[PDB]
Amino acid sequence: EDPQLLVRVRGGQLRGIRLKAPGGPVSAFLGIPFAEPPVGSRRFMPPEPKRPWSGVLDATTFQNVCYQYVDTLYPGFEGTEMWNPNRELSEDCLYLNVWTPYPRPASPTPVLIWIYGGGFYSGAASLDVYDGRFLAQVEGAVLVSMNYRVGTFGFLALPGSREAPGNVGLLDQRLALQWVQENIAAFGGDPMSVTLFGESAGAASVGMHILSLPSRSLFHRAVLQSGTPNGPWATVSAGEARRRATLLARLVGCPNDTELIACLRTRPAQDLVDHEWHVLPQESIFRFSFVPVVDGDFLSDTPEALINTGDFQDLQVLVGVVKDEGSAFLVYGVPGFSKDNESLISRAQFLAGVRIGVPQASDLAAEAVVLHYTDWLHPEDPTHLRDAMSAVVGDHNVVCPVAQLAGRLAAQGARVYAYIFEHRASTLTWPLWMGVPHGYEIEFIFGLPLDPSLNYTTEERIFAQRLMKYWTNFARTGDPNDPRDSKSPQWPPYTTAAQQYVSLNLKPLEVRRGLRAQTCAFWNRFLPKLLS
Amino acid sequence: EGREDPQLLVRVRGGQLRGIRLKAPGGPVSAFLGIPFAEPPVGSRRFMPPEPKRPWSGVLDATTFQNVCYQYVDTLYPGFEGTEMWNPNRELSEDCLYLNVWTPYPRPASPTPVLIWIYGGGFYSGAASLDVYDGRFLAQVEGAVLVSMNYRVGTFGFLALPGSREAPGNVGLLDQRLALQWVQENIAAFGGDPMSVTLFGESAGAASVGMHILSLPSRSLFHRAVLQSGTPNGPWATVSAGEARRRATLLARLVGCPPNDTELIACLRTRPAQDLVDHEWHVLPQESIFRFSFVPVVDGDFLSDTPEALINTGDFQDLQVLVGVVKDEGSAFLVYGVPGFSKDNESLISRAQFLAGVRIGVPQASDLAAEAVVLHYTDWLHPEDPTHLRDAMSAVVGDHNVVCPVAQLAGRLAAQGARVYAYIFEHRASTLTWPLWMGVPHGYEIEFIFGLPLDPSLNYTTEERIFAQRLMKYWTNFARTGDPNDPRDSKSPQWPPYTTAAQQYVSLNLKPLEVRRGLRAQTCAFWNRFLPKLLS
Ligand SMILES: Nc1ccc2c(c1)c(-c1ccccc1)[n+](CCCCCCc1cn(CCNc3c4c(nc5ccccc35)CCCC4)nn1)c1cc(N)ccc21
Ligand SMILES: Nc1ccc2c(c1)c(-c1ccccc1)[n+](CCCCCCc1cn(CCNc3c4c(nc5ccccc35)CCCC4)nn1)c1cc(N)ccc21
Repeated sequence: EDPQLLVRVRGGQLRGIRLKAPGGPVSAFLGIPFAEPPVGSRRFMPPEPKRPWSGVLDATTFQNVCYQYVDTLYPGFEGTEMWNPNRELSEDCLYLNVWTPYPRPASPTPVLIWIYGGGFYSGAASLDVYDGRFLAQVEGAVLVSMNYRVGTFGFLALPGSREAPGNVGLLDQRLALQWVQENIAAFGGDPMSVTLFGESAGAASVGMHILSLPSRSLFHRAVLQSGTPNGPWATVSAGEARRRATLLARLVGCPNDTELIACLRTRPAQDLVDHEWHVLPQESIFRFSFVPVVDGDFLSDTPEALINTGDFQDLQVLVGVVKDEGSAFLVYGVPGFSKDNESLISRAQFLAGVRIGVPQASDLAAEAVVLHYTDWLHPEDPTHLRDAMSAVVGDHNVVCPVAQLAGRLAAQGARVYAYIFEHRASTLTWPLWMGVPHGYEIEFIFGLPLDPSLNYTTEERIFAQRLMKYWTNFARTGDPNDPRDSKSPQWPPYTTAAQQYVSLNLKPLEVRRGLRAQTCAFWNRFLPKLLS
Repeated sequence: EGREDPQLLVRVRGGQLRGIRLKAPGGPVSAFLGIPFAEPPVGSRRFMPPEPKRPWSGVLDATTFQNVCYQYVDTLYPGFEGTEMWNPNRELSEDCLYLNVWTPYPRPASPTPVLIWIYGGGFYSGAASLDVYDGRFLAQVEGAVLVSMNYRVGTFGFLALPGSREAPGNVGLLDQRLALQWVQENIAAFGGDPMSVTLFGESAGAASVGMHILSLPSRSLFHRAVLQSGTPNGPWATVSAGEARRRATLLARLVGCPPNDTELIACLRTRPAQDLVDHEWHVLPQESIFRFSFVPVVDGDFLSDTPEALINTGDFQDLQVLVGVVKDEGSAFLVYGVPGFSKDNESLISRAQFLAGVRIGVPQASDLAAEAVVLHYTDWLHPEDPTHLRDAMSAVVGDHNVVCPVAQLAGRLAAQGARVYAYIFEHRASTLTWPLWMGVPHGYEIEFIFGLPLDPSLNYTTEERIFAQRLMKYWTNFARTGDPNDPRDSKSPQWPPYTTAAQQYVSLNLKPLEVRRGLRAQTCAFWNRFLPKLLS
């Protein structure tokens, strides 16, 4: 019974487990409950704080994964399976994990809180790519990660009702945040230095905590990797949320809000998941059935509106994208694309993929996208049209929303650092043409190349150390730059004037200017006026 | 006769002519200047199609340039060489339908290819007697026979009340066609080969050449064509029948000829020439640049349909065309009514002035389309750089009016059977008096193609002299063979045809030919495939 593995938190006593990291032991406290299981009548409701417990709670394993759709596009394939649930599925899933140095840090350490992505319909804090181990052991960080409800469970909303007000998955997150504020001190963590970081839907989540006043006193810094609270996919309106909730209710046999939610609550979880794909208004990619809703409660107005008008002066933010944001979404319903062939495409296939990539586009709007993305020297080259189809999806959903977010925060007094991640993992099982797809920087930031038995190159081990240093340096100080190192070159702040960002690849830092500036101007400034 | 130089006495279908022996740097040339090719289009003939010149008696004197067709004399910058070199250099008169011929001295023993020049000036100005259109250098150095004609401009050439018999429109083009007929019948008397005639022209001259290509009765009058910085398609070279009727009618009112066509045209015919010129600007529907009041009309006769339609559905197999542009097509146009611009300062403008310019530069464009133009042309790293905005304003005008129509033209012609050669001219004359910011402006290749640098007394650099020799060879090789390349020469880089596949075109500057690919491809896709659909 190792005294280092015994913590007293507000709700009782905990037993963690000593884990092996390449360079030494870490303490891990996995599966800590932070909310009353949101089950039975509590489905679709705000989470409630976990009641105190007797004795000593076993916090040595990851707990169940929140109920969610399981991907079967390529059964057995590592490139998809690595994102699938690695624990039993259950509605009883509100548990968080904490990693700390062993021994318990002596003095107050910066806390990193991870919020996973998965399009608000999937994900878990227990996947191997979110292993806190290395950041704990190498960088001396306390690193926290929580589960939050996804799909219908987290985000089904009949806006303005009592029983399903929406945004509960975000509320789950906020509860984990309050838990950290209330308990982390006991692990050696520093509640006055909390850095949120997350990817894709996790980044939009972070974005939303930035944009929601009650969340603001629970953290000090934010990192948005490949996702934003603004943009076409991260939110729906109250009208549109009601529509889908109402259509789902119908689809599962449920005939007045109270009546509807009651009948929805009687339904086995898998019934809800069986019918969640079917509520989307159009054939599309990079659109998800149940996402945060603009309720006037959690989100007091649209993110677009909120980012345009907020005051961001005492706020530091790190944002960025991967080289090929859209490639991986193409194999999920764009005719012509597959991981098993080189996916070279006709022009007609391109116009079609654009209607699906930009579901809200009119004929003229779609024709503009097409005309903008065509290479007029090689206007019918199958390689370009493929790379362009990808680019359309990446730019429209991630890169240009990121550019806009970074723009507004800088303008309004936030301190912003931007990046583009351009290294393709050697261990990667997706085809070359996909490049560096959505999600594949995470293993590097988390430092998985430090585990020698994962067969990463020596170059990649070093790169991972550099990235761990940027993220944790940023957590300590709000500046990713190493405060005791020279030469560098330095990573400069993103500003609206200079628009400086850096590339994270195997080479040392290179400073560039303008994040797809011409193209984003099309997406952020033109198209809105067009489809109007 | 008796004591005259026997090389200068030539008979044509209308009678005897006496020419003049002129000194070119390298030797003498023969010139027959001011040959009448039409009945003077005065009095009751104003606005009417031209009638063939009636035979004269005796030996007509053809030693000097004749009158320049009635036109607006530029007064933007009085005394400034930059504008005055384009201004008329003979008396203004409605009696102006004359042409000029330069041939080697002595006239060549065997039939020589003929080059026919058609001046520009926005269809409202110009004269074949300007110093930069001097055929003596091409005549002496390349052994060419060169012809240039006056044709009516402004109201006199292009005022139309479409459907009427008294003012049918396009009569300026018909002047040009009549001179082409003249060349067919008469050019052999000078040693020219009527079976080998190449039209060339710049700006409106180019657009006119294009219209001869698209107008069937003109097709049997020439074999090859060169379009410099202008096209029949595009926003300025033609007007609908409706628009030309509105413009003729409005002008009539302005000069006190109120609204039946016959009565109106009759009253217009009583007006003094200068009152028509004093009022021709006032009929433009918007504040604008690169728009001219009386231009070719789409009449269902000379033009059987819009040039856009005719180039889309034309068969151009048996046709060779050389086409091209200068580096800075739009720059010179900015000083003619874009607030913020001038030749006497660096013309550094603001973002406000740019948006205002775009409205003027693209006058037919809705708010949404103007926004589109501005968004496309903004440099988003420096959306407020004065220098960049100035150069973008220039490019907006350049691309919309010349570069993208040329591209469009080269594209459609090549896809439909034409051998098309394409260029971009990048040399700024060392002698230019327009400010450096204007780059190589609209019109400033002409003096090189005509070989003015060979005149030692014109203060051109030695490099420029060589450059002009080169260009003269390209143009005449093209007249001679339909290929600008020299047969005997050997890389010495080749000029490849422009195709839809490769989109090849050469740079013309002091360095040897460099092949480039894509005549401003992305941006022109904007003007040619996007903007149309936004103004639907
Ligand atoms: N027959 C069905 C029934 C239900 C659903 C269906 C299909 C599909 C679907 C599968 C294949 C082709 C078309 C459609 N889908 C899939 C549509 C969702 C497509 C997004 C997949 C994706 C792709 N990426 C980028 C690549 N890397 C990742 C992943 C995955 N997750 C993550 C999470 C975080 C970061 C990265 C990452 C998951 C899958 C693959 C790659 N993220 N997410 C479902 C979705 C629902 N919301 C509801 C029900 C179902
Ligand atoms: N206050 C008045 C009264 C009447 C007219 C007015 C203004 C103008 C005008 C002058 C200054 C600023 C704005 C408007 N204008 C001028 C309108 C602008 C059109 C001329 C500008 C221009 C500019 N370029 C390019 C530069 N190189 C050339 C030129 C010119 N000619 C040629 C001919 C062929 C090739 C090149 C070339 C003539 C002028 C300067 C440069 N070509 N043409 C008139 C025109 C009419 N048809 C009738 C009346 C008047």
